Amino acid sequence: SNAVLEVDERDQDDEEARREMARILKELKQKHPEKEIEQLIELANYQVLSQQQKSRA
Repeated sequence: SNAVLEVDERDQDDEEARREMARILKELKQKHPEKEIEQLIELANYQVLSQQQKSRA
């Protein structure tokens, strides 16, 4: 028998996380030329923090 099992654990990668942050920053900088560097770092960190969310380390 093989038996099917499911895990409730998630893994994080440096290549997938770096490509995701580079896609949101390149799309807001090329589309929104009237936005400053302060508004780009505040909306980028607030979007990845609200989607993943951290309570305990």
